[PDB]
Amino acid sequence: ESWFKKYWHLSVLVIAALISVKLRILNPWNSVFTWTVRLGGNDPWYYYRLIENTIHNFPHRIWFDPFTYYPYGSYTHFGPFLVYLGSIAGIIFSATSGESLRAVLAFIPAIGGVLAILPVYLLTREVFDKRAAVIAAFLIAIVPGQFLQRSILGFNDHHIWEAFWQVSALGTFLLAYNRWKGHDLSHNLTARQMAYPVIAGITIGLYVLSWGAGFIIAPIILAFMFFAFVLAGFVNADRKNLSLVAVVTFAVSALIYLPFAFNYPGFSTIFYSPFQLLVLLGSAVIAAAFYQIEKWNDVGFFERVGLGRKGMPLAVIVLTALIMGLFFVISPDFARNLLSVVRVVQPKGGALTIAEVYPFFFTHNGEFTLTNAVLHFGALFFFGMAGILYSAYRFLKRRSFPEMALLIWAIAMFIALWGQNRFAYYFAAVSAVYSALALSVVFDKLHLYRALENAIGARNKLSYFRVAFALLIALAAIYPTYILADAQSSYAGGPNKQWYDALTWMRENTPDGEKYDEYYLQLYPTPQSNKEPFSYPFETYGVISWWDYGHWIEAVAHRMPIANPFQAGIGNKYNNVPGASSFFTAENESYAEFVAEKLNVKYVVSDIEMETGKYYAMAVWAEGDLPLAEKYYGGYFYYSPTGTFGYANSQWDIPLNSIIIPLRIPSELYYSTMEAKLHLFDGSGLSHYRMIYESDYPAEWKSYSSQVNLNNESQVLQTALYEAVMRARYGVSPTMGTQEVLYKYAYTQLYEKKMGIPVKIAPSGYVKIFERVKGAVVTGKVSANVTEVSVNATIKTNQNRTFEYWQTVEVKNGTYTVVLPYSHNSDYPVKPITPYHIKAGNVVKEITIYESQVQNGEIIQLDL
Ligand SMILES: [Mn+2]
Repeated sequence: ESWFKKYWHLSVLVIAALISVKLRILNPWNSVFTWTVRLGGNDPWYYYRLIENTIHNFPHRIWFDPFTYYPYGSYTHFGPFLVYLGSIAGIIFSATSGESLRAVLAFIPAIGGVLAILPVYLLTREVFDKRAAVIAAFLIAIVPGQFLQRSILGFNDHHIWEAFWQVSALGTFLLAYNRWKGHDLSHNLTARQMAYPVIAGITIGLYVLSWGAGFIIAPIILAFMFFAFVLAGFVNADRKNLSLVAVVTFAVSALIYLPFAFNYPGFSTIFYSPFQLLVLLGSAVIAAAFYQIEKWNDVGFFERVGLGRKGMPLAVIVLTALIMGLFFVISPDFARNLLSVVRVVQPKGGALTIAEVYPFFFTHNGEFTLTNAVLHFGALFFFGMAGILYSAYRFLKRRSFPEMALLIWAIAMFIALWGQNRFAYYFAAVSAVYSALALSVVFDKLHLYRALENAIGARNKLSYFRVAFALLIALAAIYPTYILADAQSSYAGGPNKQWYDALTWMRENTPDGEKYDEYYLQLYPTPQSNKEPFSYPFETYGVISWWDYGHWIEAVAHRMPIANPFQAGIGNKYNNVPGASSFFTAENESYAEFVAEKLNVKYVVSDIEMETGKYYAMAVWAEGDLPLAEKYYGGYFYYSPTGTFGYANSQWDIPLNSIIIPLRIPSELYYSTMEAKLHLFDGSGLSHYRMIYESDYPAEWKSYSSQVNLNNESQVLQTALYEAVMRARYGVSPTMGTQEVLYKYAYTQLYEKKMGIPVKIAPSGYVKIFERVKGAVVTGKVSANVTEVSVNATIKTNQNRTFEYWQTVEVKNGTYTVVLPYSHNSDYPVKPITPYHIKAGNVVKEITIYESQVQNGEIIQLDL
């Protein structure tokens, strides 16, 4: 004494900050800074593109990226706030690219998470008191879920800054109301008390300057005033000052958003358009409108004209029935855009999956559960909700304004939370703030503060018995939350070493390698439209793969992806739009080529996820609906009571007591699709596609081969099945590596004909890359008569792995005509180690083609 006081309420913050640093920075550290600076997720990799570019052309940033969504290019909705900030931090730290720049950016979100303590404290202090604000500031440092996972080290996305500035906005706003509250003109603003509404304005503008839909904060604040007016006889507030701090706030923000408000041709809620500029500027006038109504109410306007107690309420109703009712006149657009947020146009979709849009509190299909709330908010959700239900009584009793506004804010975020899993990170602060209020009561009425006060060092009349329970309760709110958090912050996302190495390879092993690096940094102009292919300054080629890996390919390999994580370039079959879905799920080879030529596809990257688990999604996207995607899959594997290899065509034929395998064995159509031909058969039975790179074996299988030979099918089928069942005793599906072996195994024992493009039974590479090629046409007269010409060759990968390439042609008019993709003297690490041993009848030759024919499609003649 007196220390700790008033450093006690300051120490805990520092304690909380250090806990955040422990979670955000220390825990994932070894997973972020590994073989390279490993930015997690997909989104944060795009900023590594946007920052690196904006660094080169400071202080100007791009607003259209023709590098992705090949060959159309997609607009960038990623806000200028992080882009500039990430670039500002980039140049200051004297690092402008590569692993030197990623290392700097990795800290940006973590800092945001630790710094997120302040605005929560400020917000909580303004609607409640300083003792509850402390707890909220502490709980915010340990709240898990998306709010933690997207504030971790290396995950440089714009999500953490949404919540930060949002909470900053509400807090600073309510701060502005509180400092003005009561003080009439002209005490306010007068320089000193102008900072509060101005700062609030800066906060809001900053929010929208980081997230396009940030304008949604505007009606929320309008919603505050709305209920503040219509309940004038039920709730007390300085509506004069409320309106005055509102009109200033929106104006400043609009003034701040203005220089960034014309980066999109037309109105939009996502891209930086003058739409958002309208919402702020509008609400400012709407705010200023509330002023005159109140000042009119002062001199009893609604009392003179005979309206009574319900004068101003019904007045505002109409005045809000109008304005935001005449907005439907000119020009919507606008009205149709504001409605677009409200009118939640679900069900998806779909084509959705998706992963996010699935509602919180509703499993996946489709019961009710709180498991999502637990895994994302720990104990803070249940203390949070309970904290709200209490706050919804303090307002029914004391009827305070800022407590109501916090409730409204809490209501909205829950509504948004209820709709889709995507928006968990907006409810973290809600759960943190309201749990504090819950605990703050528990602490006060179960004494605790006495001791504390009378611990050091007074004398109060307390019960030590209550104090213990108050501590036991705090434990129940802090332990499982932190435990969850400590476990979720221990792993960092991002591409695996199979993907990074393979992409760094493509970076420095593909044509025009110097052109891209030069185009990767050029400040692109902003096209009025982008439905047309982009006019490229050189001979650009496109890389195709599932849209998940669009950002990785662009940021790491420095090439042009057909599809990006913006859900663009996916395409479909139900309308034949050339995309990734219509490509990998293509039935024949011609359809694949149809799409490929439509998009100037040159390289194709496939992985084991696309071969297995993610394939279903590609089918749904392509087909357009889940019932249509069912035909790609068939029956299940099973092992009877006797323990025997089993496959049942129907879900009926499954023996009783038989233990199944949680894995849907694909149908015949699947093996007759591009994704399987490419990955499962390693580019066999194909005319225009040759393999050029292979990642290492999928994780565990490399660890498997520490005591198992890979070519020995009997020694690989053993452990494959062995794992497949030992895991199947539990509810878990086998490893993706093992998922591949079974797909091979099923194919051979089932859908493979007498010899329909056969294959081996062995694990492959996690990531594979193929080059689209014309192919050396090989024609000539047969040995009349004969029916088929079967060409085969042994092919070695860059992992010492060796499969077999095949192709068989229909002989018509005595002249066969085969197209061969692989070449011999290529500088690609995947070269065939044997010549094409062709055969037509009992007569057989042996050709040896080179790239000058293969890539140029030179016709070579061969008779027999
Ligand atoms: Mn994101």
